[PDB]
Amino acid sequence: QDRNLLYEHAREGYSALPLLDMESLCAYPEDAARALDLRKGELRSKDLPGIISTWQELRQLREQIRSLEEEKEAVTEAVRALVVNQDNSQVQQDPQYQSLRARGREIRKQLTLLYPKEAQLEEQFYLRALRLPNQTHPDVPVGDESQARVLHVVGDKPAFSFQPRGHLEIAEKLDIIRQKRLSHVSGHRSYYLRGAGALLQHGLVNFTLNKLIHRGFTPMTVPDLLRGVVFEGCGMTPNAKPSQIYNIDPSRFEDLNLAGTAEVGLAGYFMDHSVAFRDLPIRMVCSSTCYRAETDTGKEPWGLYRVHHFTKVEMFGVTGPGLEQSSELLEEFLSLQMEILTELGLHFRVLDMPTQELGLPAYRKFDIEAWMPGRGRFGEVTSASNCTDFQSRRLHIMFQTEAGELQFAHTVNATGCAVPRLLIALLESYQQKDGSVLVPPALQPYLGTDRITTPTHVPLQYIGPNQPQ
Amino acid sequence: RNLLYEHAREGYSALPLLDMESLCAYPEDAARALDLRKGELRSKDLPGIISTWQELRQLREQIRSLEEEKEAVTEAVRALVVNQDNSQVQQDPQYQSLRARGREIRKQLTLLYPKEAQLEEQFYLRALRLPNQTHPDVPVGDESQARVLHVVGDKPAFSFQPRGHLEIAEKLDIIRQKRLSHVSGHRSYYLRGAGALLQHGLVNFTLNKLIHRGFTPMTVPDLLRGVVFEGCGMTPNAKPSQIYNIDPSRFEDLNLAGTAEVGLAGYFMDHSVAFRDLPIRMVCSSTCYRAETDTGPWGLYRVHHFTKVEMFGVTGPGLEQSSELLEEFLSLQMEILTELGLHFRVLDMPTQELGLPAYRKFDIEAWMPGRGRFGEVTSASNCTDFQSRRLHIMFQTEAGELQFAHTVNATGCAVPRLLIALLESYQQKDGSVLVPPALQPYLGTDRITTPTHVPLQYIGPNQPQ
Ligand SMILES: Nc1ncnc2c1ncn2[C@@H]1O[C@H](COP(=O)(O)OC(=O)[C@@H](N)CO)[C@@H](O)[C@H]1O
Ligand SMILES: Nc1ncnc2c1ncn2[C@@H]1O[C@H](COP(=O)(O)OC(=O)[C@@H](N)CO)[C@@H](O)[C@H]1O
Repeated sequence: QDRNLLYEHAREGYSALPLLDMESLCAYPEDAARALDLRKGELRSKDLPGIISTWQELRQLREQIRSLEEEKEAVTEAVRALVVNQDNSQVQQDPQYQSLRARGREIRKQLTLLYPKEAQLEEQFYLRALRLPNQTHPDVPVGDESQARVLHVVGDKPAFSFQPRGHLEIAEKLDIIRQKRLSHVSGHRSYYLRGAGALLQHGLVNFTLNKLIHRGFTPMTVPDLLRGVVFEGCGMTPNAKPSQIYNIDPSRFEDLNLAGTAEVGLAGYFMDHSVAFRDLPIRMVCSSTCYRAETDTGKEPWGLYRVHHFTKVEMFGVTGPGLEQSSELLEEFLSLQMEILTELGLHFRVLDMPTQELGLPAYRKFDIEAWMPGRGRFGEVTSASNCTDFQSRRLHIMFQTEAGELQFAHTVNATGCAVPRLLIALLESYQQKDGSVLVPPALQPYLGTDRITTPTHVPLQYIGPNQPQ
Repeated sequence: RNLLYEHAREGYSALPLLDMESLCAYPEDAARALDLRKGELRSKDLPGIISTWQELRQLREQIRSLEEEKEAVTEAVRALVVNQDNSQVQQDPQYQSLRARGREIRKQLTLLYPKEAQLEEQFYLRALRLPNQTHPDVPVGDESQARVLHVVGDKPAFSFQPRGHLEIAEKLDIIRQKRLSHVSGHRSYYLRGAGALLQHGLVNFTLNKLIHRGFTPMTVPDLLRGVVFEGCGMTPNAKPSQIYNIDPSRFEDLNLAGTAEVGLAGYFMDHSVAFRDLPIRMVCSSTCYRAETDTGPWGLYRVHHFTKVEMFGVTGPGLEQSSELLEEFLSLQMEILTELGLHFRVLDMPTQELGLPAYRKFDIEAWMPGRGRFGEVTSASNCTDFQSRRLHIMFQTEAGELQFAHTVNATGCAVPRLLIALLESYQQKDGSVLVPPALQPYLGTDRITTPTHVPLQYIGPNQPQ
């Protein structure tokens, strides 16, 4: 179905309709069309005129409706004013019986038709307008992913005296990651972390949480299962065709979906509420389990590069009246990501993402790719996006001055630490010839050792039927 | 259909190996034990189950005899042809007699094979619904018959009427549940500030303690196939299931676990561990999801999502080992709750409250002043070989033979109700909440007070103004 969750949500009266800045769009349609085309998303410049026109038609329809409503209360007076005036038996057939009372039922007849038309026009507008992307920062590089601009390169490739191995091989030998023999247990791409592997995840998560909490971020825990409206509000797609979002059985539980990032739950917390101006900027940090269907995306059958479940610590910000505040907060979040990766001793590159890779909600987006020796490639480990007022206008995330005046806040989100790919980068960058893996000083307090070595336990032995004999 | 049987039908694993010889040997003891649990099956069902099993063994013997006779016939034919050395052997009365019996045998087998598959399924579909054995000392009866084994601490004294955790938390803005119906649904919540620090602290305090006591930390998938749940003694298909399943029309056989116990069992499934490593002690922190359709609207006592650190064990050749491990897990739970400064009581759960997989089950209830009663905060169960026989969780003996291991599970710390007990036990008259020394390193304070931020204000259309 093409039913928009934000619109349906509003239709039921659960929240108000999203408040889009049509004044700006109608004032500068040419600029909007050009930026729209450069994103190469669903909607293109050819679609804009129709969207603007539907909005304009709706505005006039509402003007016509109001006009007819006011006129009805004017005709109701042509009768009310005549209940104690010549109301013997004259009014029942006076010259003002027809033409001044028959035009009262004609108005009712019209309004009964216009109200439904208004609803139809309104849905027509939102179904399309809500698929329009956010504006684009003037400095965003134009083009596909390959056009990303390298802003910083930190460190250099680790040098080995042997061919670096992949993280899965390294981990299986140390029995800290397991993916084999799980198709009928937990499915493809699923995995278990054991011993030092689990300690590595706990260490990464706690190192990151500790750092951010110490830096003034408010810790939060959010629901993992959320209604589709929240995803739509964030600029995600609960159900495009192959959808990245897992949904709970609709025949058993109504509208429940697993989030692919704590960003969803965090946005849901602020939905329909206002924060105090004095508290801006609001900085929050949240660790949660993320779920992603990963359909039609990169083929990564083995290894932790594109898994269905993983833990991620998320940074989320709600700020000021405008761009200066949100742009600065994005810069702050990025600097924190760089600090985390630098302290982990990883080689990485910071990228200014191009127009076709911003998505729908992003105005500006900075990603960081970490060098992964075994994979032999730079791989994205974090993303940071300034969504300006795209999410706030859809989910009504406001800020309030001391006086009570409400304005749309801006929202910013950024990866604090996504475990899977950091495990890849760490295991592959710190691997030793003998198969052991050195532990970065920053994580040693969590690992209780400076080197991960072969375990004492005997690895599990498969005793099932599906084996050669 | 039974997920365990289907799983085997597809050849993904062998069929569960139930201890029928023990059952058939002492059907009377099993009969009374079954009735005392007052579960699905009762004494009036054992005779049928035992009969089907016997009919199945006989059918298999009959099939074996026929398959063996078929070979004997084929050999008699080969020997006849070689012995007669004639171009017209087909016309020999004996040759035709053997060939006829050969075709008859094959016909009879075409009848027995389908019957065998049928009986086998009928047996498992019913036999798999039988509970584990029951420990001799288990108290008989319903929950009211739970036996108090020990009590630790004393009820806190207040100079005022203790308030409930939600009121306390909303005032401090550390828990939110209001206006979430269309965001995350009923019985969902957010923890903020000190509230989130409390969860972080509880989880880390428990994880650190257990890791330092020798438990191997683990991370498990949260989405698993139905077979693993069934193997643990849970019910993904009991119509009103407490297990959330991913939309079947989009993704096949994927379910959210209500405890890391499921994933941990899935790890050992179809594998064998070395005897020298027993007992295997693992600890795992995971997000748990429970539909709680049966019953429950406000408060954290019964929610749909929560974080829980789980203890899981795989041990020795028999009962002595699994029993001692359960005791070990219980003692650890008591240490954790005592160090958090909570008042609690240990219970030996009764026959009707063991469920299907448990042989022995100890629960701990913590005093919750605001609630005005004790509430279960942990459970610990010895499942002996109930899960292992269903998921083939083995161990290799000294001699080098495979035997079914025993599994044990226990709550390390379940956050929701611990928050209730902590908030309600340490609340102060002015609304602040004192922090237990053990949790102070994680909270950075000895007292949780009113937050600095201005609480969020609802600005939606559904309000008077
Ligand atoms: N299938 C998968 N397997 C392994 N790692 C994956 C993954 N999908 C995403 N990630 C990791 O999570 C980080 C997040 O995602 P993005 O989805 O880019 O950001 C957001 O979610 C924003 N809320 C900021 O974090 C990525 O940069 C990547 O390292
Ligand atoms: N809906 C809910 N809301 C809040 N807390 C809940 C809950 N369902 C269960 N719990 C908490 O998690 C612990 C777990 O469960 P049980 O299901 O008893 O055990 C097992 O799972 C075994 N694997 C041992 O932990 C319980 O003792 C209880 O404190």
